[PDB]
Amino acid sequence: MRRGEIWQVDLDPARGSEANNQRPAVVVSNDRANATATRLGRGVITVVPVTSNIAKVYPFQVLLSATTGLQVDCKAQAEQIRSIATERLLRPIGRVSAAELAQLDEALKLHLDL
Amino acid sequence: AMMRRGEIWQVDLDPARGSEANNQRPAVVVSNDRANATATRLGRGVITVVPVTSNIAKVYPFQVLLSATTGLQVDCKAQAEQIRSIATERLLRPIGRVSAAELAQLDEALKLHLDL
RNA sequence: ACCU
Repeated sequence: MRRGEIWQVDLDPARGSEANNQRPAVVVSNDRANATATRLGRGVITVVPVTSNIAKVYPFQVLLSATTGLQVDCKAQAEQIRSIATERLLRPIGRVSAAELAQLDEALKLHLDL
Repeated sequence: AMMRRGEIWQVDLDPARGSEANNQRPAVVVSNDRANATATRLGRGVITVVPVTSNIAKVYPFQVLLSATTGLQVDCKAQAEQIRSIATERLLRPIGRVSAAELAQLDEALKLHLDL
């Protein structure tokens, strides 16, 4: 997996307002860590869960447009950031645009006070 | 009980799969204090933490050595690569607080891990 | 999904 790619991930079981079920997520961990996790068969990668509920788009969230990829308009929730074992990766879906990824970088900086 | 950035809490990470950090262990709050304040006020929602381990054999650039001289009983390292948002109900107990210097390091460790 |  690579940073910017959209993957179907298994987030269950989730507690409280943690994003649940099997849903798309954007890889945001750097590619050196991603490359290290793949071949070794261990380690974690970091992803940003995605939701179809787009009634509100907070500044720490990024609107993703449906393309081949996501079938409906969605928003990436940087506040839902989560490091997961690679075995949670189910399906490759596609990748966000460079514009969407650049926005996600800013959303992550904002959320993590970086 | 307000959780603040830089503070250390006993968090419940179970159940975990694969190489995911597990069990009930210390973690450093790294989400901004606006989100944090909102989370306590509403009694729900997610805040973001960085898990901590006592296995300090090697400290990677995306990891930060935390001195016991923290609330932590022994020397530990914060694993920015294990960062995850958690529901407030996973917050069990406040433990302590990292120094301003250690937190700055953690910010740098977060930037490196997340390519920011 | 829900909450922000």
